[PDB]
Formats: sequence, structure tokens, C-alpha cells
Amino acid sequence: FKFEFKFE
Amino acid sequence: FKFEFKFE
Amino acid sequence: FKFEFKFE
Amino acid sequence: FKFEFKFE
Amino acid sequence: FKFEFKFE
Amino acid sequence: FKFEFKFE
Amino acid sequence: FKFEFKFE
Amino acid sequence: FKFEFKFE
Amino acid sequence: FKFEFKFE
Amino acid sequence: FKFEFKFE
Amino acid sequence: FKFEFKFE
Amino acid sequence: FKFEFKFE
Amino acid sequence: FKFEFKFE
Amino acid sequence: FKFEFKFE
Amino acid sequence: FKFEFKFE
Amino acid sequence: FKFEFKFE
Amino acid sequence: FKFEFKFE
Amino acid sequence: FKFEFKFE
Amino acid sequence: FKFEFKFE
Amino acid sequence: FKFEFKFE
Amino acid sequence: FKFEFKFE
Amino acid sequence: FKFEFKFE
Amino acid sequence: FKFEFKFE
Amino acid sequence: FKFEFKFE
Amino acid sequence: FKFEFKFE
Amino acid sequence: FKFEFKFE
Amino acid sequence: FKFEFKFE
Amino acid sequence: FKFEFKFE
Amino acid sequence: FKFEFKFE
Amino acid sequence: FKFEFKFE
Amino acid sequence: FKFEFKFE
Amino acid sequence: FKFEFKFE
Amino acid sequence: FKFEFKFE
Amino acid sequence: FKFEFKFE
Amino acid sequence: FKFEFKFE
Amino acid sequence: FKFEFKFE
Amino acid sequence: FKFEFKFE
Amino acid sequence: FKFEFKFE
Amino acid sequence: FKFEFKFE
Amino acid sequence: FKFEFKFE
Amino acid sequence: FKFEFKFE
Amino acid sequence: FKFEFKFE
Amino acid sequence: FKFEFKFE
Amino acid sequence: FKFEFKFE
Amino acid sequence: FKFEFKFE
Amino acid sequence: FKFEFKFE
Amino acid sequence: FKFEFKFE
Amino acid sequence: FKFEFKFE
Amino acid sequence: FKFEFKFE
Amino acid sequence: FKFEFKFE
Amino acid sequence: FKFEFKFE
Amino acid sequence: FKFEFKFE
Amino acid sequence: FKFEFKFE
Amino acid sequence: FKFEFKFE
Amino acid sequence: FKFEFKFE
Amino acid sequence: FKFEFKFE
Amino acid sequence: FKFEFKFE
Amino acid sequence: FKFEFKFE
Amino acid sequence: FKFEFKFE
Amino acid sequence: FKFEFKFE
Amino acid sequence: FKFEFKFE
Amino acid sequence: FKFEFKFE
Amino acid sequence: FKFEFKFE
Amino acid sequence: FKFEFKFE
Amino acid sequence: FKFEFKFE
Amino acid sequence: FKFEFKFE
Amino acid sequence: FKFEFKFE
Amino acid sequence: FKFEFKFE
Amino acid sequence: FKFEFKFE
Amino acid sequence: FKFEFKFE
Amino acid sequence: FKFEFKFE
Amino acid sequence: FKFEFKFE
Amino acid sequence: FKFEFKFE
Amino acid sequence: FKFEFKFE
Amino acid sequence: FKFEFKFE
Amino acid sequence: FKFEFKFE
Amino acid sequence: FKFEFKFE
Amino acid sequence: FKFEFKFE
Amino acid sequence: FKFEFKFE
Amino acid sequence: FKFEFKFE
Amino acid sequence: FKFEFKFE
Amino acid sequence: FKFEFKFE
Amino acid sequence: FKFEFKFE
Amino acid sequence: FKFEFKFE
Amino acid sequence: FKFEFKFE
Amino acid sequence: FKFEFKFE
Amino acid sequence: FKFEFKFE
Amino acid sequence: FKFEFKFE
Amino acid sequence: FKFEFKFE
Amino acid sequence: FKFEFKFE
Amino acid sequence: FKFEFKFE
Amino acid sequence: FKFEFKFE
Amino acid sequence: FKFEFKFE
Amino acid sequence: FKFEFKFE
Amino acid sequence: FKFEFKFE
Amino acid sequence: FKFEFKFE
Amino acid sequence: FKFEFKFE
Amino acid sequence: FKFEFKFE
Amino acid sequence: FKFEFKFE
Amino acid sequence: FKFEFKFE
Amino acid sequence: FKFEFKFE
Amino acid sequence: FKFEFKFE
Amino acid sequence: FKFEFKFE
Amino acid sequence: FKFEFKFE
Amino acid sequence: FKFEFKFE
Amino acid sequence: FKFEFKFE
Amino acid sequence: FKFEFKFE
Amino acid sequence: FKFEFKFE
Amino acid sequence: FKFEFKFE
Amino acid sequence: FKFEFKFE
Amino acid sequence: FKFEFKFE
Amino acid sequence: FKFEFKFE
Amino acid sequence: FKFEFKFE
Amino acid sequence: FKFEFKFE
Amino acid sequence: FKFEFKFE
Amino acid sequence: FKFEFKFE
Amino acid sequence: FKFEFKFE
Amino acid sequence: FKFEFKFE
Amino acid sequence: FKFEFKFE
Amino acid sequence: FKFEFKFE
Amino acid sequence: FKFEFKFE
Amino acid sequence: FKFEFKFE
Amino acid sequence: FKFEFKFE
Amino acid sequence: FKFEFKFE
Amino acid sequence: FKFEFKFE
Amino acid sequence: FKFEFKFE
Amino acid sequence: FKFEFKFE
Amino acid sequence: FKFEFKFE
Amino acid sequence: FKFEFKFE
Amino acid sequence: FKFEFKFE
Amino acid sequence: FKFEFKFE
Amino acid sequence: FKFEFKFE
Amino acid sequence: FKFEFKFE
Amino acid sequence: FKFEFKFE
Amino acid sequence: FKFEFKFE
Amino acid sequence: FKFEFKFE
Amino acid sequence: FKFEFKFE
Amino acid sequence: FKFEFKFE
Amino acid sequence: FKFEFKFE
Amino acid sequence: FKFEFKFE
Amino acid sequence: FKFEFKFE
Amino acid sequence: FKFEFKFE
Amino acid sequence: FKFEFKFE
Amino acid sequence: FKFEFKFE
Repeated sequence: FKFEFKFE
Repeated sequence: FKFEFKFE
Repeated sequence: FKFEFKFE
Repeated sequence: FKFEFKFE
Repeated sequence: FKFEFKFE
Repeated sequence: FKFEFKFE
Repeated sequence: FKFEFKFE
Repeated sequence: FKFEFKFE
Repeated sequence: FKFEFKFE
Repeated sequence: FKFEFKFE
Repeated sequence: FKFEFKFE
Repeated sequence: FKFEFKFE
Repeated sequence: FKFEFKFE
Repeated sequence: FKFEFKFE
Repeated sequence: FKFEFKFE
Repeated sequence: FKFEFKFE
Repeated sequence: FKFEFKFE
Repeated sequence: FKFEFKFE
Repeated sequence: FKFEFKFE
Repeated sequence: FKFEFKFE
Repeated sequence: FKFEFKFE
Repeated sequence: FKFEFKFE
Repeated sequence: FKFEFKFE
Repeated sequence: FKFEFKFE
Repeated sequence: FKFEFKFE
Repeated sequence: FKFEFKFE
Repeated sequence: FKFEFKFE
Repeated sequence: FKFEFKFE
Repeated sequence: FKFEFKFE
Repeated sequence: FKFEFKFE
Repeated sequence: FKFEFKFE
Repeated sequence: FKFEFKFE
Repeated sequence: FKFEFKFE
Repeated sequence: FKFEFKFE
Repeated sequence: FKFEFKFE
Repeated sequence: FKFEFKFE
Repeated sequence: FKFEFKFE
Repeated sequence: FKFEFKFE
Repeated sequence: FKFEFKFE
Repeated sequence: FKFEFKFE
Repeated sequence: FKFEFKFE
Repeated sequence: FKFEFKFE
Repeated sequence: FKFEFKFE
Repeated sequence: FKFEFKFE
Repeated sequence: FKFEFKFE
Repeated sequence: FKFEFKFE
Repeated sequence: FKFEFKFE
Repeated sequence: FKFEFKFE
Repeated sequence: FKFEFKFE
Repeated sequence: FKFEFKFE
Repeated sequence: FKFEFKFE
Repeated sequence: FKFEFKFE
Repeated sequence: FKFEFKFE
Repeated sequence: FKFEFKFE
Repeated sequence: FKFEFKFE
Repeated sequence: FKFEFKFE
Repeated sequence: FKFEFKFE
Repeated sequence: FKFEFKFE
Repeated sequence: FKFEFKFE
Repeated sequence: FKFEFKFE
Repeated sequence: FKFEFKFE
Repeated sequence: FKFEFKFE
Repeated sequence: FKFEFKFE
Repeated sequence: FKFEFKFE
Repeated sequence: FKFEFKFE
Repeated sequence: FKFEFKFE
Repeated sequence: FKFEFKFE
Repeated sequence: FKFEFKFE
Repeated sequence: FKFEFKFE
Repeated sequence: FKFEFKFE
Repeated sequence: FKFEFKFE
Repeated sequence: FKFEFKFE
Repeated sequence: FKFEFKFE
Repeated sequence: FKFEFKFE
Repeated sequence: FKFEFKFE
Repeated sequence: FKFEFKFE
Repeated sequence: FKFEFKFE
Repeated sequence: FKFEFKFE
Repeated sequence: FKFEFKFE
Repeated sequence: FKFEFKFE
Repeated sequence: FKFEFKFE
Repeated sequence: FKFEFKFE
Repeated sequence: FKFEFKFE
Repeated sequence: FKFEFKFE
Repeated sequence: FKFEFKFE
Repeated sequence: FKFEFKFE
Repeated sequence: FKFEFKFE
Repeated sequence: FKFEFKFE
Repeated sequence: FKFEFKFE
Repeated sequence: FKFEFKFE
Repeated sequence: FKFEFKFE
Repeated sequence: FKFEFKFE
Repeated sequence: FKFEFKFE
Repeated sequence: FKFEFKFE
Repeated sequence: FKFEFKFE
Repeated sequence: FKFEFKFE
Repeated sequence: FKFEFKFE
Repeated sequence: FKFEFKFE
Repeated sequence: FKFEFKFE
Repeated sequence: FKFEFKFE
Repeated sequence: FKFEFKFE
Repeated sequence: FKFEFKFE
Repeated sequence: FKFEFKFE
Repeated sequence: FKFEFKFE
Repeated sequence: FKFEFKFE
Repeated sequence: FKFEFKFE
Repeated sequence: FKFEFKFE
Repeated sequence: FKFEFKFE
Repeated sequence: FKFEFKFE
Repeated sequence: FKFEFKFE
Repeated sequence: FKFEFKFE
Repeated sequence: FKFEFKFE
Repeated sequence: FKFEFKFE
Repeated sequence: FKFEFKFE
Repeated sequence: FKFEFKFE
Repeated sequence: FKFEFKFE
Repeated sequence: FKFEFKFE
Repeated sequence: FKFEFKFE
Repeated sequence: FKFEFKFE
Repeated sequence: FKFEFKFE
Repeated sequence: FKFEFKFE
Repeated sequence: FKFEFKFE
Repeated sequence: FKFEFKFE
Repeated sequence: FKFEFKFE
Repeated sequence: FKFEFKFE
Repeated sequence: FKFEFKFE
Repeated sequence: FKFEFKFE
Repeated sequence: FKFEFKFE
Repeated sequence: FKFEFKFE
Repeated sequence: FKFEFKFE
Repeated sequence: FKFEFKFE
Repeated sequence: FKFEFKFE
Repeated sequence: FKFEFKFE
Repeated sequence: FKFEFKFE
Repeated sequence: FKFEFKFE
Repeated sequence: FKFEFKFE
Repeated sequence: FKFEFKFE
Repeated sequence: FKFEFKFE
Repeated sequence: FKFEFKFE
Repeated sequence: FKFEFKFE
Repeated sequence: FKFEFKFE
Repeated sequence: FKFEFKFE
Repeated sequence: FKFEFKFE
Repeated sequence: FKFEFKFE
């Protein structure tokens, strides 16, 4: 399982 | 306002 | 899986 | 008011 | 997949 | 009141 | 695909 | 009461 | 495609 | 009561 | 295409 | 009770 | 095209 | 703002 | 069971 | 900021 | 039951 | 920073 | 029972 | 459009 | 579009 | 009972 | 779109 | 009782 | 989209 | 009582 | 998205 | 009373 | 996302 | 009273 | 994530 | 009064 | 995780 | 007054 | 886990 | 004033 | 109180 | 008070 | 008070 | 006050 | 005050 | 004030 | 003030 | 002010 | 001010 | 200002 | 300012 | 600014 | 600034 | 900045 | 900066 | 910087 | 820097 | 640096 | 103990 | 006991 | 005891 | 002890 | 005692 | 002692 | 006494 | 002594 | 006395 | 002596 | 006197 | 003498 | 006088 | 004379 | 005067 | 003359 | 003047 | 002239 | 192991 | 293992 | 494994 | 494995 | 082991 | 694997 | 694999 | 072991 | 793979 | 051992 | 050992 | 041993 | 030994 | 021995 | 020996 | 011997 | 011998 | 012999 | 695009 | 993007 | 993409 | 990405 | 991916 | 990643 | 992975 | 990792 | 490691 | 290990 | 190692 | 070991 | 080694 | 792993 | 060993 | 070796 | 041995 | 060897 | 408010 | 032992 | 042991 | 409000 | 162990 | 309201 | 273990 | 209302 | 494991 | 109402 | 895994 | 009402 | 995966 | 009522 | 993918 | 009642 | 795409 | 009852 | 209004 | 298990 | 109105 | 177990 | 309004 | 399993 | 009215 | 056990 | 599996 | 507003 | 009326 | 698979 | 036990 | 009336 | 695939 | 605002 | 009456 | 026991 997030 | 999402 | 969002 | 959406 | 929205 | 929609 | 709406 | 609709 | 409506 | 409709 | 309606 | 209709 | 109706 | 997640 | 997290 | 978790 | 944790 | 836990 | 109704 | 009804 | 009703 | 209603 | 109502 | 309502 | 209401 | 409301 | 309200 | 509100 | 409010 | 607010 | 507020 | 705030 | 605040 | 804060 | 603060 | 702090 | 009008 | 209108 | 209009 | 509009 | 528009 | 729009 | 748009 | 959009 | 978009 | 997005 | 995305 | 993400 | 991710 | 993660 | 992870 | 971990 | 672990 | 451990 | 009453 | 009366 | 009166 | 009243 | 009045 | 009032 | 007025 | 008011 | 006004 | 106000 | 304003 | 203000 | 502003 | 301010 | 600012 | 500041 | 800063 | 500082 | 028994 | 039993 | 039994 | 049984 | 019993 | 049995 | 059985 | 009994 | 059997 | 009893 | 009794 | 009693 | 009595 | 009494 | 009395 | 009294 | 009286 | 008195 | 294939 | 497949 | 397979 | 499978 | 298997 | 299984 | 088995 | 099991 | 057991 | 047994 | 036991 | 027995 | 006993 | 068994 | 007996 | 006894 | 008796 | 006795 | 008690 | 008490 | 109690 | 209790 | 209790 | 209980 | 209980 | 239970 | 239960 | 269960 | 269950 | 189940 | 089930 | 299933 | 199923 | 299926 | 299916 | 299908 | 109940 | 009910 | 029930 | 209820 | 209750 | 029902 | 049921 | 209630 | 039913 | 209560 | 059923 | 049915 | 309450 | 069925 | 049917 | 209470 | 069927 | 309260 993998996950990645970016904001701004 | 900017957003990003990654899954799998 | 990929996702991208923009507001404004 | 502006919006954007991206998928896949 | 693409999407775009405008209001006002 | 004004509206817009884009798809594809 | 395109869409447009007006009210008033 | 006034209305408008656009498609395609 | 076009559309127009009036009421009243 | 009054009504109107336009198409095409 | 055109349309018109009256009631009353 | 009164009615009206227009077409074309 | 024309149309008219009365009741009563 | 950056984020990451791993599971399994 | 395994887990991993990253921030920044 | 880094994190880790193990279970079982 | 077992558990393990790491930080930094 | 390191941690450990055992139960049962 | 009893009943009564008027329209128009 | 008057109505009258009796039951029983 | 008037209405009249009586019960009982 | 009694009842009454008007539209338009 | 006017409305009128009476009960009892 | 009594009731009244207007739209538009 | 105006509204009017009276009770009692 | 009394009531009033406007939208748009 | 303006709003107007009055009570009493 | 009185009330007022604006969005956007 | 602006807001405006008045009471009384 | 009075009120005001801005986001983003 | 900016914020603005005024009261009174 | 007055208020102001920034995140991130 | 920066913060900014002003009052008065 | 004034305020400021940093984490991490 | 660093911290920074300023007041006034 | 000023402030500073470190953990770990 | 139905009314049909077929033309064809 | 229905009203049917076929045209084919 | 229905009204149908079939064209086909 | 329904209004039907078929076109096929 | 419904309005349907079927095309097919 | 509903408005239906079928296209198939 | 609903609005449906079915395509299929 | 709802807006429905079906596509199948 | 809802907006639904069903695809299937 | 909700926004629904179904895909199945 | 909600946003739902259902896939299934 | 909520964001829902269902996957089943 | 919530974010939900339901898988099931 | 909450983040929900359901898995069942 | 919360983070929930529900498995069940 | 909370971190929730449910397992049932 | 909390950490919860619920099992049940 | 709290650490919660529920088991029921 | 129902009682149906159709008109049209 | 059920009772229908369909006039049309 | 139930009572329907469907006008249309 | 219901009482249905349909119009349309 | 319940009372419905559905106009449409 | 309810009283339903549908419009549409 | 309860009172509904659903417009749509 | 409630009073419901739906719009949409 | 309670009063709801749900717009949507 | 409540007063609900929903939007969406 | 209580007053809610839920936008969503 | 409360005043609720939800956003989301 | 109390005042809430919940953003989420 | 409180003032609540939630974020999340 | 009290003032809360809960971020989460 | 308090001032609360929650984070988490 | 009191000031809290609770991080968790 | 206090100043609270919680961590956890 | 259901069982229905409708009489009417 | 359903079992239906109609009697009218 | 359904089973219906209609008598009428 | 349905099984229908009509008797009239 | 449900058991349904309708009477109208 | 249906099976109907009509007697009348 | 349907199977019809009429007897009258 | 449910049991329903509907009369109407 | 239908099969009808009419006797009468 | 539930027991339902509807009367309308 | 529940027991419901709905009248309406 | 609950006991429900609805009246509307 | 509960007992509920809802009137509306 | 609770006793509930709702009135709306 | 509780007793609740809700009016609204 | 508690006694609850809500009024809204 | 408690007694609560909530108004709102 | 307590006595509670809430007003909001 | 919709596609049916009915075999029977 | 549906695909129907009937058999019987 | 949706796919049905109805056998009966 | 659904897949329906009916039998009966 | 969702999968149904309805047998009846 | 669901899997439905109906029987009846 | 979720799994339902509904028997009825 | 759920497993539903309905009966009825 | 839960285990639900409903009856009714 | 948790275990529920809800009878109703 | 809990054990729930509901009745009602 | 914990044990609940809730009767209601 | 607890033992709960609720009544109501 | 969760497990439900609902009988009704 | 602890023992509760809550009657209400 | 406690023993709780609640009443209310 | 401890013993409580709380009446309220 | 205590003995508690609450009243209220 | 009389009381009576006996132990042992 | 024995006990006795009077209030008021 | 033994226990006894009287109220009122 | 008599009570009786025996343990052991 | 053993237990016994009487009310009323 | 008699009770009987045995454990172990 | 073992368990036993009697009511009434 | 007798009960019997055995585990393990 | 093992389980057993008797009612009535 | 006997029950039997075995897992694993 | 394995599973087994008996009713009645 | 016997049941048998095996997974994996 | 694999699956197996027996009824009756 | 035996069942057999294999996926993948 | 692949699929397989047996009944009876 | 055997079944076989392959996709893609 | 591709498809395949076998019955019997 | 074999089947074969190809699209696109 | 009158009511009477018996059990056992 | 015996039951009785009286109404009116 | 009268009612009577027996089980077992 | 005996019960009684009176209303109005 | 009047009410009366009897138990036992 | 035995059952009985009486009405009227 | 009379009813009787047997199972097993 | 006897009870009484008066309102209005 | 055996069944019985009696009516009237 | 008036209220009256009696017990015993 | 009489009925009898057998399966297996 | 065997079946039986009796009527009258 | 006697009670009284007055409001307004 | 008699009936008999066999399959397989 | 084999079948049988008997009547009378 | 006024209030009055009597006991005994 | 007799019937027999064979397929394959 | 007598009481009084005045507010505003």
C-alpha cells in the first residue's frame, strides 16, 4: 500500500 | 489553493 | 492512481 | 469562483 | 479525466 | 446568476 | 463536452 | 423569472 | 444545442 | 399565468 | 422551435 | 377557466 | 399553429 | 506542505 | 504488520 | 519529521 | 503480542 | 528515539 | 360517512 | 365540478 | 383553481 | 371538518 | 404562485 | 387556522 | 426568489 | 406571524 | 448569494 | 427582527 | 470565500 | 451587529 | 490558510 | 474588534 | 507549521 | 497584540 | 521537535 | 519577548 | 375531465 | 383536468 | 392540471 | 401544474 | 410547477 | 419549480 | 428550484 | 438551487 | 447550491 | 456549495 | 465548500 | 473545506 | 481543511 | 488539518 | 494536524 | 500532531 | 505528539 | 510524547 | 380501511 | 376493505 | 382510516 | 387517520 | 391526524 | 397533528 | 402542531 | 410547535 | 417555537 | 426559541 | 434565543 | 443568546 | 453573548 | 462574552 | 472576554 | 481576559 | 491577561 | 500575567 | 425466513 | 426463503 | 427461494 | 428460484 | 424470522 | 429459474 | 429459464 | 423474531 | 429460454 | 422479540 | 422485548 | 421492555 | 422499563 | 423506569 | 425514576 | 427522581 | 430530587 | 433538591 | 453510451 | 457507460 | 463502467 | 466499476 | 471494484 | 473491494 | 475487503 | 476486513 | 477482533 | 476480544 | 476482554 | 474481564 | 473484574 | 477482523 | 471486584 | 470490593 | 468494603 | 468500611 | 422524602 | 444495622 | 449479604 | 420505591 | 456467584 | 421487576 | 463460563 | 424472560 | 470457540 | 429460541 | 476460516 | 435452520 | 478466493 | 441449498 | 477475471 | 445450475 | 472488451 | 447455453 | 383515549 | 409466552 | 379494538 | 406484568 | 391536556 | 416453533 | 379474526 | 405504581 | 423443512 | 404555562 | 382457510 | 430439490 | 408525592 | 387442492 | 436439466 | 420572565 | 394432471 | 416547600 499527498 | 493526491 | 485539484 | 478537477 | 467549473 | 460546466 | 447556464 | 440553457 | 425559457 | 418556451 | 402558453 | 396554446 | 379553449 | 503514508 | 510515515 | 510503526 | 516503534 | 513493547 | 368537494 | 358522496 | 371540501 | 384553498 | 388556505 | 404564501 | 408567508 | 425572504 | 430575512 | 448575509 | 452579516 | 470574514 | 475577521 | 491569522 | 496572529 | 510561532 | 515563539 | 526550545 | 387531441 | 396532445 | 405534448 | 414534452 | 422535456 | 431534461 | 439533466 | 447531472 | 454529477 | 461526484 | 467523490 | 473520498 | 478516505 | 482513513 | 486510521 | 489507530 | 492505538 | 494503548 | 378517489 | 373510485 | 384524493 | 391530497 | 397536500 | 405541504 | 412546507 | 421550510 | 429553513 | 438556517 | 447558520 | 456558524 | 464559528 | 473559533 | 481558537 | 489556543 | 497554548 | 504552554 | 401476508 | 401471500 | 401466492 | 402462484 | 401483516 | 402458474 | 403456465 | 402489523 | 403453456 | 403496530 | 405503536 | 408510542 | 410518547 | 415525552 | 418532557 | 424539561 | 429546565 | 436552569 | 441486449 | 444483459 | 447480467 | 449479477 | 450477486 | 451476496 | 451475505 | 451476515 | 450478534 | 449480543 | 449484553 | 448487562 | 448492570 | 450476525 | 447497578 | 448503586 | 448509593 | 449516601 | 434502610 | 431519615 | 431500602 | 438485594 | 433483586 | 443472576 | 438470568 | 449462556 | 444460548 | 455457534 | 450455526 | 460456511 | 455454504 | 464460489 | 458458481 | 464467466 | 459465460 | 461477446 | 396491556 | 393488547 | 397473541 | 395508559 | 398511568 | 394470532 | 402458524 | 400528568 | 398456515 | 404532577 | 407446505 | 404445496 | 410548576 | 414439484 | 410437475 | 414552583 | 420436462 | 424565580 502506498500514499502521497501535496498541498499549497 | 492547490491540492494533490496519490494512491496505490 | 492519481489526483489533482485547483481552486480560486 | 473558479474550480478544477483532474482524475485518473 | 478532466473537469472544469466556473461560477458567478 | 451565471454558471459554467466543462467535461471530458 | 460543454455546458452553460444563465438565470435571472 | 427568466432562464437559459446551453449544451454540447 | 440551445434553450430559453420565460415565466410570468 | 403566462409561459414561454424556446428550443433548438 | 417556438412555444407559447397562456392560462386564466 | 380559460386556456391558450401556440405552436411552431 | 394556434389553439384556444374555454370551460365553464 | 508535504505528506507521505505507507501501509501493509 | 508494518507502517511508515514521512512529513515535511 | 519521520515516523515508524511495527505490530504483531 | 509484540510492538516496536521508531522516531526521528 | 527508539521504543519497544511486549505483552501477554 | 359524508363527503363534499368543489373545483374550479 | 361538484361532488357528493355517502357510504355505509 | 379554487377548492372546497367537507367531511364527516 | 372544513377546508378551502386557492391557487394562482 | 399565490396560495390561500383555511382549515377547521 | 389561516394561511397565505407568495412566490417569485 | 422572493417569499411571503403569514400564519394564524 | 409574518415572514419574508429574498434570495440571489 | 445574497440573503434577506424579516420575522414577526 | 432583521437579517442580511452575503457570500462569495 | 468572503462573508457579510448583519443582525437586528 | 456587524460581521465580516475572509478565507483563503 | 489566511483569515480575516471583524466584529461589532 | 479586529483579527488576523496565517497558517502553514 | 508556522503561525501568525494579530488582535485588536 | 502580535504573535508568532514555529514548529517542527 | 524545535520551537520558536515571539510576542508583542 | 523571545523564546526557543529543542527536544529529543 | 380528460381531453385527448391526436393529429396523425 | 388532463389534456393530451399527440402529433404523430 | 396536467398537459402532455407528444411529438412523434 | 405539470407540463409534459416528449419529442420522439 | 413541474416541467419535463424528453428527447427520445 | 422542477425542470426535467431527459436525452435518451 | 431543481434542475435535472439525464443523458441516457 | 439543486442541479442534477446523470450520464447513464 | 448543490451540484450532483452521476456517471453510471 | 456542495459538489457530488459519483462514478458507478 | 464540500466535495464528495464516490467511486463505486 | 471538506473533501470526501469513497472507494466502494 | 478535512480529508476523508473511505475504502469499503 | 484532519485526515481520515477508513479501511472497511 | 490530526491523522486517523481506522481498520474495521 | 495526534495520530489515531483503531483496529476494530 | 500523541499516539493512540485502540484494538477493539 | 504520550502513547495510548487500549485493548478492548 | 382505505378509500381511493381518482380524478383524471 | 379497500375502495377505489377512479373518474377517468 | 386512510383517504386519498388524487386529482390528476 | 391520514388524508392524502394530490394535485397533478 | 395527518394531512398531506402534494401539488405536483 | 402534522400538516404536509409539498410543492413540486 | 407540526407544519412542513417543502418546495421541491 | 415546529415549522419546516424546505427549498430544493 | 422552532423554525427551520433548509435551502437544499 | 430556536431558528435553523441550512444552506446545502 | 438561539440561531444556527449551517453552510454545508 | 447563542449564535452558531457552521462552515462545512 | 456567545458566538461559535466552526469551520469543518 | 465568549467567542469560539474551530478549525477542523 | 474569552477567546478560543481550536485547530483540530 | 483569556485567550485559548488549541492545536490538535 | 492569561494565555494558553495547548499542543495536543 | 500567566502564559500556559502544554505539550501533549 | 420471511413471511408476508397482505390482505387488500 | 421468502413467502408472499396476497389476498386481493 | 421465493414463493408468491396471489389470490385475486 | 422464484415460484409464482396466481389464482384469479 | 420476520412476519409481515398488511391489512389494506 | 422462474416458474409462474396462473389459474384464471 | 422462465416457464409460463396459464390455465384459463 | 420480528412481527409487523400494518393497518392502512 | 422462455416457455409458455396456455390451456384455454 | 420486536412487535410493530402501524395504524395508518 | 420492544413494542412500537404508530398512529399516523 | 421498551414501549414506543408515536402519534403522527 | 422505558416508555416513549411522541406526539408529532 | 424512564418516561419520554416529545411534543414536536 | 426519570421523566423527560421535550417541547420542540 | 429526575425531571427533564426541554423547550426547544 | 433533581429538576432541569432547558430553554433553547 | 437541585434545580437546573439553562437559557441557551 | 448505454447498451441493452435482451434475450427473451 | 452501462451495458445491460438480459436473459429471459 | 457498469455491467448488469440479469438472468430472469 | 460495478458488476451486477441477478438470478431470478 | 464492487460485485453483486442477487439470487432472487 | 466489496462483494454483495443476496439470497431472496 | 468487505463481504455481505444477506439471506432475505 | 469485515464480514456481514444478515438473516431476515 | 469484534463479534457482533444482533437479534431483532 | 470484544463480544456484543444485542437482543432488540 | 469485554462482553456486551443488550436487552431492548 | 468486563461484563455489561444493559436492560433498555 | 467489573460487572455492569444497567436498568433503563 | 470484524464479524456481524444480524438476525432480523 | 467492582459491581455497578445503575437504575436509570 | 466496591458496590455502586445508582438511582436516576 | 465500599458502598455507594447515589440517588440522582 | 465506608458507606456513601448521595442525594441529588 | 422519607427514607428507610436495613443492612446485613 | 438500621437507618431512618426525614426531609422537608 | 442482605440489603433493603424504602423511599418516598 | 421499595428495594431488595442479596449477594453471594 | 449469586444475585437477587426486587423493585417496586 | 424481580431479577435473578448466576455466574461462573 | 456459565450464565443464568430470570426477569419479571 | 429466562436466559441461558455458555462460552468457551 | 464455542457458544450456546437459550431464550424464553 | 435456542442457539448454537462454532468458529475457527 | 470455519463457521457453524444452529437456530430454533 | 442450520448453517455452514468456509472461506479462503 | 474460495467459498462454500450450506443451508437447511 | 448448497453453494460454491470461486473468484480471480 | 475469472468466476465460478454452483447451486443446489 | 452451474455458472462460468470470464471478462477482459 | 471480451466476455464469456456458460450456464447449466 | 454458452455465450460469446466482443465490443469496440 | 384509552389503553390496556397484559403480559405473561 | 403470552401477550395481550387493547386499544381505543 | 382487541388483540391477543400466543407463542411457544 | 400489567399495564395501563390514559390520554387526552 | 391530561394523562394517567397505572402499573403492576 | 408454534405461533398464534387473534384480532378484532 | 383468527390465525395459527406452525413450523418445523 | 400510579402516575399522573397534566399540561397546558 | 416443514410449514403450516391457518387463517380465518 | 401550567403544569401539575402526582405520584403514588 | 388451510395451508400446508413441505420442502426438501 | 423437492417441493410440495397444499391449499384449501 | 405531589408537584406543581408554573411558567411565563 | 394439491401440488407437487420435483427438480434435478 | 430435469423437471417435473404435478397438479390437481 | 416569571417562574413559580410548589412541592409537597 | 401430470407433467414432465427434459433439457440438454 | 415553596419557590419563586424572576428574571430579566
